[PDB]
Amino acid sequence: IVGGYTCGANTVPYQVSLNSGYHFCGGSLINSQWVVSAAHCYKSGIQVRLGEDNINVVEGNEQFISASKSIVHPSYNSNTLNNDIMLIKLKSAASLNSRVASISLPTSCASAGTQCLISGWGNTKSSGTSYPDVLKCLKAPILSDSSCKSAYPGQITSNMFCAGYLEGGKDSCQGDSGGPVVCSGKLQGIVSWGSGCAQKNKPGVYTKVCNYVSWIKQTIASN
Ligand SMILES: [Ca+2]
Ligand SMILES: [Mg+2]
Repeated sequence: IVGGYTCGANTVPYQVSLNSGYHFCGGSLINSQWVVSAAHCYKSGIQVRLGEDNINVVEGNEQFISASKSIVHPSYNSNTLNNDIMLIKLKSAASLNSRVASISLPTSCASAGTQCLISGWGNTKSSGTSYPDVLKCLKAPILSDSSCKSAYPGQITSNMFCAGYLEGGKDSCQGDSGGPVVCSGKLQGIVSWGSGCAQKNKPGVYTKVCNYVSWIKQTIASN
């Protein structure tokens, strides 16, 4: 996350870190047995780490549970990143408490202008590499589809929305992929892609979760 702030330990209780010997993506807990992340974060051998703040220090509120199965969207396209969403089932149900909580799925899509909270352990430099150990947060508004499409001509589908600052300076970055974009108490986006990080006129692009609620509900109830 570039131009963000330190969230504070466990203030984003639904934030998950996907680990395959090291943190490689973020995710969101939707209920005790399931996590949603980005399909491009797919890997075999994932351990889900809940209740984290510093990912290099066991501070006492973590739960490390292995994934029993992963389901990438039936229409995910790795070339355009369209339908960039995946579901991960935990081998054991997590114990929800103050530090580990699930996030609600949206009943409707959010409007441009709505402020959201984006979080993750990704790079914090637009030009450079600095990986933080504690969770960083960023408040950013959803941008109009028109400013999103002018930034990325012929690359935005109805399953994506842009959030950020066209002036640049604040944005999600690598290591933040798969993490949450929460607006008004609902999970509305998933950190998907962008052009560099925090560049001018290059906002981040997010998977638009409101278009996948029936698929999520159906899939988790049948697995
Ligand atoms: Ca830790
Ligand atoms: Mg993240």
